[PDB]
Amino acid sequence: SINPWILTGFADAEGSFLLRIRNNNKSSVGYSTELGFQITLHNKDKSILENIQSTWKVGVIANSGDNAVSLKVTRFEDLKVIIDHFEKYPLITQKLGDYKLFKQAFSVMENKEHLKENGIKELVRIKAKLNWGLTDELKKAFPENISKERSLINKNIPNFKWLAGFTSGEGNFAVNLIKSKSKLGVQVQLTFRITQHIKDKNLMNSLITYLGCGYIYEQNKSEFSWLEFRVTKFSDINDKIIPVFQENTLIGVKLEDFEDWCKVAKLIEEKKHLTESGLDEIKKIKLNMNKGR
DNA sequence: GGGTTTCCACTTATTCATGATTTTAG
DNA sequence: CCTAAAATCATGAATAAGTGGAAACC
Ligand SMILES: [Ca+2]
Ligand SMILES: [Ca+2]
Ligand SMILES: [Ca+2]
Ligand SMILES: [Ca+2]
Ligand SMILES: [Ca+2]
Ligand SMILES: [Ca+2]
Ligand SMILES: [Ca+2]
Ligand SMILES: [Ca+2]
Repeated sequence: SINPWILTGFADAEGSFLLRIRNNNKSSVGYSTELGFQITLHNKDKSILENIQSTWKVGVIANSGDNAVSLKVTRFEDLKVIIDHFEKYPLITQKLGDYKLFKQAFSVMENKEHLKENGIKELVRIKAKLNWGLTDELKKAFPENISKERSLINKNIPNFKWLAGFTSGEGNFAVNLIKSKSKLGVQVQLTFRITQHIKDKNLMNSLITYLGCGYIYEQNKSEFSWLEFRVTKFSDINDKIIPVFQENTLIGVKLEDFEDWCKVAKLIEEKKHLTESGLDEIKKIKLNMNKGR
């Protein structure tokens, strides 16, 4: 049964809130609604979704395309369990803003106001601020006054369990083999990396101070920008990053990556990475990790 | 019921994870 | 020389979010 703060950190990484406002000829107001929370993962991490479903006793699990599986929670009574969790263990990325809109929509629907014109109008004003906002259709049907503005979230990491859940979503453990003018000709470097859209720069920057190490890099692709928190200094990896996740367990197959990674850190601690046999073992491990991803 | 809810198959854009080479520090 | 640390450059798909259709009641 997943620790609740690990669960929240994982939801910050992998969850999404949904609000559907659909044309419906059989609905009294011309529209039907659906509200919910979902996580979509690669099929290999299905057991996480089964563990969440069992931990919360809500949601349905289905294939999502050919390589992924989703846990989707939209049964209205199930949504109270979502609210109860995130009231006690609140999200800390910009997704908390989407949670706040989700709660506002939930309140409209709890009052059955979504079955009247004005409740539909209120849900449209809510949806305009949520995720990608109103569709063209909805913007057509509701050209009224609809601001897309909402407040920025600016929160710090609450604890290391949140961090373990978030890293189980967004983190990467890698062995970097660097062509080198070394005696062996290859430098072994361990890297820990977490990637996130630039909208959560404050949270990412706080990783530096929270963990006591690492750097932030920015990267572009056309208009699309993201940040990466990175650690490669071995003493920081060995004395700060590895202990954190030894005491705050990762979930999903990334746990296996972390375990292999630690095997290499052990070799480096003993200076075995400077030996031909140590280097060859490290190569085997890296091949095992990289193979499966 | 029949208006509403909930589920299930499936799609899409892009934010992730991932992979590598080059350079600098010491 | 030698090794560690940091910087730069890259890319495909798991995500992050969403859509079409309809069974299933209450
Ligand atoms: Ca994410
Ligand atoms: Ca159920
Ligand atoms: Ca992930
Ligand atoms: Ca993710
Ligand atoms: Ca691979
Ligand atoms: Ca599109
Ligand atoms: Ca890698
Ligand atoms: Ca996902």
